[PDB]
Amino acid sequence: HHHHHSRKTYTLTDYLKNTYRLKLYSLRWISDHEYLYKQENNILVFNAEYGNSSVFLENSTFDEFGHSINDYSISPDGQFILLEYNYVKQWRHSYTASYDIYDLNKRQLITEERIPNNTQWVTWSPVGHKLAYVWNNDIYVKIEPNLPSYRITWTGKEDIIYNGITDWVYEEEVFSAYSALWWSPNGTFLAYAQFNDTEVPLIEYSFYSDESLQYPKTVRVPYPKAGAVNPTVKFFVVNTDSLSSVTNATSIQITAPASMLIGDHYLCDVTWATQERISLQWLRRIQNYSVMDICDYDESSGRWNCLVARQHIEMSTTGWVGRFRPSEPHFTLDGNSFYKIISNEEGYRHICYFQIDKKDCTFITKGTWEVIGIEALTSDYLYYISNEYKGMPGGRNLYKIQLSDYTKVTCLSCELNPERCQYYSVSFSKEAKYYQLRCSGPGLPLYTLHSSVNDKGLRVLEDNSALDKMLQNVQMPSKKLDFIILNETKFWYQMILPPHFDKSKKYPLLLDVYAGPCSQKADTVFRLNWATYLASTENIIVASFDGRGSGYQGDKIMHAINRRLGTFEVEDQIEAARQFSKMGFVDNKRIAIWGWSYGGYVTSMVLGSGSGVFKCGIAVAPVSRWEYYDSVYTERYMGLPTPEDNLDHYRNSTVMSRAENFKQVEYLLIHGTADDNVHFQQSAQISKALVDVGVDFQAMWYTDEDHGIASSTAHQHIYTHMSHFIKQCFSLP
Amino acid sequence: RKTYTLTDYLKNTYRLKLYSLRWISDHEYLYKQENNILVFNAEYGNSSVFLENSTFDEFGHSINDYSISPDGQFILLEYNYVKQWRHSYTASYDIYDLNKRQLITEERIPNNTQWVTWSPVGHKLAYVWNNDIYVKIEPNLPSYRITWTGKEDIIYNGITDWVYEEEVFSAYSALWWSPNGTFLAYAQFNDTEVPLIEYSFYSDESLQYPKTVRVPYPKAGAVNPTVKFFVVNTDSLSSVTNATSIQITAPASMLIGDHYLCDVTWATQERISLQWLRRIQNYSVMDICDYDESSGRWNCLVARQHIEMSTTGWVGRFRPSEPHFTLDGNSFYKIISNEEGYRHICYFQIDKKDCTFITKGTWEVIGIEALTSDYLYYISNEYKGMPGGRNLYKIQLSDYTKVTCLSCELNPERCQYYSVSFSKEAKYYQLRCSGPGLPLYTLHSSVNDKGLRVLEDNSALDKMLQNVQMPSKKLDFIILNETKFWYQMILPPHFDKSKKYPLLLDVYAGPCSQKADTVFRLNWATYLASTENIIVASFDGRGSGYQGDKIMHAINRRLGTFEVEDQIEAARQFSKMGFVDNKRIAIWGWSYGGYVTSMVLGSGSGVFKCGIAVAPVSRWEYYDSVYTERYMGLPTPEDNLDHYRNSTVMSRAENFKQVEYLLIHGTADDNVHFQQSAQISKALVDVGVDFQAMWYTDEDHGIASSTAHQHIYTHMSHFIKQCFSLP
Ligand SMILES: *[C@@H]1O[C@H](CO)[C@@H](O[C@@H]2O[C@H](CO)[C@@H](O[C@H]3O[C@H](CO)[C@@H](O)[C@H](O)[C@@H]3O)[C@H](O)[C@H]2NC(C)=O)[C@H](O)[C@H]1NC(C)=O
Ligand SMILES: *[C@@H]1O[C@H](CO)[C@@H](O[C@@H]2O[C@H](CO)[C@@H](O)[C@H](O)[C@H]2NC(C)=O)[C@H](O)[C@H]1NC(C)=O
Ligand SMILES: *[C@@H]1O[C@H](CO)[C@@H](O[C@@H]2O[C@H](CO)[C@@H](O)[C@H](O)[C@H]2NC(C)=O)[C@H](O)[C@H]1NC(C)=O
Ligand SMILES: *[C@@H]1O[C@H](CO)[C@@H](O[C@@H]2O[C@H](CO)[C@@H](O)[C@H](O)[C@H]2NC(C)=O)[C@H](O)[C@H]1NC(C)=O
Ligand SMILES: *[C@@H]1O[C@H](CO)[C@@H](O[C@@H]2O[C@H](CO)[C@@H](O)[C@H](O)[C@H]2NC(C)=O)[C@H](O)[C@H]1NC(C)=O
Ligand SMILES: *[C@@H]1O[C@H](CO)[C@@H](O[C@@H]2O[C@H](CO)[C@@H](O)[C@H](O)[C@H]2NC(C)=O)[C@H](O)[C@H]1NC(C)=O
Ligand SMILES: *[C@@H]1O[C@H](CO)[C@@H](O)[C@H](O)[C@H]1NC(C)=O
Ligand SMILES: *[C@@H]1O[C@H](CO)[C@@H](O)[C@H](O)[C@H]1NC(C)=O
Ligand SMILES: *[C@@H]1O[C@H](CO)[C@@H](O)[C@H](O)[C@H]1NC(C)=O
Ligand SMILES: *[C@@H]1O[C@H](CO)[C@@H](O)[C@H](O)[C@H]1NC(C)=O
Ligand SMILES: *[C@@H]1O[C@H](CO)[C@@H](O)[C@H](O)[C@H]1NC(C)=O
Ligand SMILES: *[C@@H]1O[C@H](CO)[C@@H](O)[C@H](O)[C@H]1NC(C)=O
Ligand SMILES: *[C@@H]1O[C@H](CO)[C@@H](O)[C@H](O)[C@H]1NC(C)=O
Ligand SMILES: *[C@@H]1O[C@H](CO)[C@@H](O)[C@H](O)[C@H]1NC(C)=O
Ligand SMILES: *[C@@H]1O[C@H](CO)[C@@H](O)[C@H](O)[C@H]1NC(C)=O
Ligand SMILES: *[C@H]1O[C@H](CO)[C@@H](O)[C@H](O)[C@H]1NC(C)=O
Repeated sequence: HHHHHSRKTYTLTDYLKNTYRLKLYSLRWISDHEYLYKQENNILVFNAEYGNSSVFLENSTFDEFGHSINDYSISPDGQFILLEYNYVKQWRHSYTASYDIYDLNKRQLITEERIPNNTQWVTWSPVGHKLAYVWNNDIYVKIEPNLPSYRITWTGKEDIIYNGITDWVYEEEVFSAYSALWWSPNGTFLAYAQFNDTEVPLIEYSFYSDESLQYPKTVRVPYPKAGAVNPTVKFFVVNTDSLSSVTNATSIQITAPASMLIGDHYLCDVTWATQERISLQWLRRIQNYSVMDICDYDESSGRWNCLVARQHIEMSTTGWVGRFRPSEPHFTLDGNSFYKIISNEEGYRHICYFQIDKKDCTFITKGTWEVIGIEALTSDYLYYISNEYKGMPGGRNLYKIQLSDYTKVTCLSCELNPERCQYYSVSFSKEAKYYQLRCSGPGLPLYTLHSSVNDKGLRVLEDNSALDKMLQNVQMPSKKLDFIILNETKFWYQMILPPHFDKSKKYPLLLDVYAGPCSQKADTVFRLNWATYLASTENIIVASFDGRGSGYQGDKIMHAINRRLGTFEVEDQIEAARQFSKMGFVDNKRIAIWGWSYGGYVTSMVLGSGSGVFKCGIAVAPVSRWEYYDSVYTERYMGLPTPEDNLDHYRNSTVMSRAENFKQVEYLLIHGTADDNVHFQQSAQISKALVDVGVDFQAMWYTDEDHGIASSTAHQHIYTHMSHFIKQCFSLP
Repeated sequence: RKTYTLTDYLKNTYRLKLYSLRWISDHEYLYKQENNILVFNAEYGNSSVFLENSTFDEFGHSINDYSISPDGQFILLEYNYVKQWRHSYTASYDIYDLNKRQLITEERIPNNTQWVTWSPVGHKLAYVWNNDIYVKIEPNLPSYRITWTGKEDIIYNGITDWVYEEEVFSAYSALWWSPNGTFLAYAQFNDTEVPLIEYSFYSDESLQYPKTVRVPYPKAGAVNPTVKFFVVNTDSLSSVTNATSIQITAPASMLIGDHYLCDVTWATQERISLQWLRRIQNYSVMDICDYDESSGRWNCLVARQHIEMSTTGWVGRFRPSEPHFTLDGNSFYKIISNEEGYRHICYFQIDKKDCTFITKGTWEVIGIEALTSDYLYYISNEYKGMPGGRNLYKIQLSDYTKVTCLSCELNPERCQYYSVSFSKEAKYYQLRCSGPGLPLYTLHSSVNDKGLRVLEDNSALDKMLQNVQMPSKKLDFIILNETKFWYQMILPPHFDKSKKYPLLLDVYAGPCSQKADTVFRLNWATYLASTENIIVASFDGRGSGYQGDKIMHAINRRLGTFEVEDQIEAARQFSKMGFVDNKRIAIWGWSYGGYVTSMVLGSGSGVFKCGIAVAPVSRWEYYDSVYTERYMGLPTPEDNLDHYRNSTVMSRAENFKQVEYLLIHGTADDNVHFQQSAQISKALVDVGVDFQAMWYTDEDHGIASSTAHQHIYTHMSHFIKQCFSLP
């Protein structure tokens, strides 16, 4: 006799088995009018205008292929499709695979001059159907899918010389991509980077593999830890139109500016401006100085030249440059001008308009909020995402500013669905005629299509009504997004609150932390995660807090932990917990903390602080000492680990030094043994330190799991194990 | 009213006193008073300071050990000790003239020397350095380089590689001086095609990049090291020509395939015996090699070969036994399994195939301890048919039925486990009693076996112990299939059989193991019984040793079967004894014990609530070849692959859903690779089994660093207490 009251909760199995699924609407714009989508495994083509669709590629076309197809890529001219199979993951972005090209107008596979197995990367030219691929660390180009390839580079060498692909650090920390190949807009030129890792030390770890392997494998990866020798980089442009079968290809080198060549530096951004103009952004090893070169092709020479009067410098006196790297430029059509996000005089990131020949740029946006990204640029309008709306740093809306009058700024998403939608991202059609808006919260995700001419909504792509239907009688948690004031500054936090939240009660509280530089953990995003289960089923409040060092709020907050990681950011989580208890609905005896990666570091630093505030905590794949982490990320915030730079603080910010304070708390340390990112080493040293001072704690290694501990079975195992640990700690049955 | 606490165990509050002596002659031995080296006369009981602490104050290094040349004229001082594996280590050495009471500063033994030993007489010195053998005729003269093939991880001269060290010789050294020091026999090991186990060593926090340790280690069925044997005349060395080592080749019976050198024993000045063992360890051969005066060569008559083989298993307990030669070397005694499968002493004449057994019975000779012209002294478990007792016997060589027990009656209530150490010519012997009472060390004269005196009686420990509620020890047997199987129980103080106690089964259970005995111990179990009121039991089932081949060989080729089943059945019996809480039965073990613990927990028996496995083997293909193949044969379709694949803990993953499991393993375990637990953990994760875990960074198989040792026992205590609802 329940009278239809919601009696279900969001349980651990619901999360682990994905009972409640967020529907997505993932599309690929092929033109300015149409996009590809997946229905019941067939590749449909939709017409943005009307919404009429037809089948582009039936789900039976390749059922005789003989292998499982991981992904596909359609040539920009829509004449061929690249089929990806034998996918074998490497790091976060990299992987190898086999490829076959299917000709769409002959409905036939191409059996001649096939792309080799173990190919590291493949990319179509942006127009037409030329192919560039990397194999054995060398670059190859196919002008037509059925013709022999032209070998561009001959120096490729496993673990030493990389042409067209990155090494570990560049992939993970510099580019966020494996690809180091950049086609000119019309395909004439193929720009690439070459990395030399000759003297970069190798991290080595065991890989146990299937139980069949009698002897474990030692994995060895070139990986510069803080202060170690970094890979070097060279940049080249090759004219693909002048490739020859009788002569080797001529790659034209573009050298980094003299102000970079004086020392260690990085190539940090490549952006084509026009068919014959390419911009390159370089960053010094001490990451407070970057130079943007703008280089033009010379018809006579066949060379590329960068004019000093076109160099733009971007520096910082308070920290590093950019959120994680200097922003990318968005060039106007003629390539004589560009827009880009930079910190203004007050430390807020806003869009600056540069003329190619001029040092002084002018700001088209301003205010105490920040521009997240530039999404599209037309002749009349620039579209961007910002967190200006209602001054909520954790909110995201799409705006459009008239290039001819900066006072004319329109918000396109703010008011579409104000109660349901406050976190937007966008996907523009090939020439911005249309755009898809994706709102991730705080209500159920909603995907809509729009024409930009007069920004009316065309239709609802995905509204997650099915999920909405399932959730009706489930006691879901709510989210509170608000701020507290420390030293006259707003600091935002979020709390996942148990259903039927009652201020009169004292809830156990879990602090879910990340808190690295430019992080944001308090936002308007709707999530179905572990926190969802903890709040809904176990009545635990899960809070996150963005303190000093956090992003999207100006350099004053973000740069506060410069050269001093493991200080304010750690101190702030503690102060947040104190604040949370003073609110009156938190049980002081049951406050815990957990985090992954930087978050595991903070968790561990917090637990080893002697603050007495936290009963227990969980660190997953934590950094433990900055010298063990990679050079480009670490040194960005910590400078060099030398007596003449910042060695003292490197040594003062390790978790191992706080070992003794762990006697006051219950600690669960978790790490995957094949973590190529934060090495198991880091946790191995935390554990040895705890053992050395006689502190008891809980541990779990994950055989062959990497930084994401994302294998289906491992993912379920870790959240199960962490759930027991938290329940135990909080005396929950 | 205090109990024996975890801290007591961890901090060694109550220490067992020892009386470690080393004989120097037939009537004197050395002893170390905390601080001091004394010389004792065996006859009178009187000492004088032999080496005063202060002799080396000005040294400037910290001394690990010392070694007196047999003639008594020099003392080797060992320092800068750096442990390698179980027995192997590196160290620096200095030689001090005793009569001139000064350091030798000339032609010093190098730093990083791998092994050094004095000749059995005089003061010649042999050492191994950088995998090469060197000889020093006199402490202060250049050393002669015997071998030139030494090469790290590849060629080992005079020292063993990983597997020979751990599993064959139980020693780092592969050097054997003839009785009067004339000859230096040595083995050479070639590991060229032996695969390497690689694992990470994290080192001090200061190391930025972990180091990868790489060790030549043959896992089951892999390529093995090869071995060569050599003998060098140290009396005809030169300072001008290189020494010439005479090779003794293995017998043709061994040369037809993979084989091992398993025993080297000098019989006389010019006769050496070598035992060889086929890779399939059920066939071994003893060659007896004589020096040929006119040829400079060593010849082994095919007619003097002695074969020892087994039809039911491997040969020997862990390896063929060592022979004990009569003074003339034309005859010898060695322990072999008789026709009923019981290990007894057999008397061989060098020239004849058939030997005669001088002992017999349903009990076993543990070891031959000494032999004189008139008697053979040996240790056995004959006393009262108790396999876990040990007593010293002496057999009259002119009449084998004339057998005197020398220790059975010294103190029957307190002493039932003896070991012995005879003086250089058996004039005297020290008796070491290890239980069931407090260890008792006594000295005796072998002429009439009279007790000269009590060397250490542990009276101090006995007084301290009066204060603490100590647990007791019950040693008994149960009957399974008309056969006796022994078990022990450490029972809590004031034990009351009308009460239901939690029980922890402490298991090892490897082949020839013995966990039920009369030895007195102060260990983790003591604490659990005394403070936590937990019964900790151990059981010796099929596969266990010292009770004959029918029991020991029952697991031949079938590891992970009967020995596992018998631990479960034993637990079932214990619960039927009435004083066990059957909802609180746990099991734990280390190494082979971790394997059995895991196989038991993965058995679905439903008998055990929880368990702890420490450094367990998880699948036999991961373990070393010598130990593994000895019991399992080869992992190939034509041999025993099926059972190798059938006996893994990983295969029993799903059943772990019924128990609480704690898995612990040191990451620098060179013996049972961390790999073994990494595969267990992955298998449990794959079937969605939750369990507890703990890795120990940089710890090896003993997890024996002071802090790690304390930390593991503390962690395990919490787990068992949680499991048994003990706050
Ligand atoms: C340790 O064992 C090693 C391999 O079992 C052994 O190496 C082998 O040595 C021979 C002679 O130096 C090398 O080769 C020669 O003759 C054979 C014909 O039987 C040819 O195949 C070779 O080309 C060459 O002419 C082998 O190459 C070598 N095997 C290897 C290195 O794997 C060592 O000599 C042994 N060490 C000692 C001290 O005995
Ligand atoms: C990769 O980088 C290394 C330097 O880190 C280059 O090695 C130098 O090459 C020159 C010319 O042969 C040698 O004389 C030097 O000894 C090398 N330095 C070393 C090995 O440290 C190497 O040439 C580079 N390769 C490429 C293709 O750029
Ligand atoms: C793509 O861009 C290129 C560069 O702007 C265009 O072409 C000329 O570039 C080629 C390079 O091989 C030179 O050989 C020609 O000489 C260039 N121009 C002159 C005046 O000589 C090319 O036409 C563009 N393609 C498309 C389809 O627009
Ligand atoms: C063994 O090692 C020691 C220590 O390295 C050797 O001696 C040192 O040599 C340096 C000069 O190279 C001196 O400045 C040190 O003072 C020496 N240490 C000491 C304690 O004196 C020693 O000579 C080595 N060789 C042998 C055979 O032991
Ligand atoms: C004693 O034996 C060694 C090793 O066989 C001799 O030395 C090597 O001989 C080669 C030439 O055949 C030299 O190039 C090496 O430098 C020598 N050293 C080593 C460490 O192998 C040594 O000369 C021998 N000589 C005699 C004459 O018996
Ligand atoms: C030594 O052990 C081996 C293997 O356990 C015994 O051999 C047999 O092995 C051969 C070769 O692999 C097989 O073809 C036979 O089928 C096995 N069975 C039998 C009954 O022999 C060998 O007999 C043992 N030697 C001794 C002396 O017992
Ligand atoms: C949508 O209708 C137009 C009108 O003819 C047609 O050209 C187009 O092919 C249709 N869409 C698809 C996806 O085929
Ligand atoms: C790649 O591998 C497959 C199967 O291994 C083989 O049949 C094929 O011919 C190889 N080469 C290419 C280019 O796919
Ligand atoms: C291209 O370059 C490679 C290496 O530099 C060389 O071996 C090859 O001969 C060249 N090919 C031609 C056709 O010159
Ligand atoms: C870059 O950082 C270094 C070290 O903090 C400093 O010496 C230098 O002045 C910085 N550059 C700028 C422009 O602040
Ligand atoms: C100082 O101000 C910052 C914010 O600007 C605030 O987080 C902090 O708590 C104040 N406290 C300290 C401890 O310096
Ligand atoms: C900790 O910081 C102080 C300066 O506040 C520095 O002197 C000390 O050396 C640092 N710790 C380490 C381990 O260097
Ligand atoms: C031992 O005692 C005897 C007394 O008979 C004495 O002659 C001998 O030298 C003593 N020496 C030592 C070192 O005890
Ligand atoms: C040691 O034995 C050998 C027998 O060949 C002999 O030549 C040597 O001299 C012996 N020791 C002596 C006689 O002291
Ligand atoms: C019979 O064999 C042994 C003793 O010989 C015994 O331990 C075992 O439990 C009995 N039965 C079975 C089926 O193993
Ligand atoms: C495991 O053993 C059984 C028989 O005991 C056998 O049938 C099975 O095939 C064995 N393992 C393998 C890998 O074949």
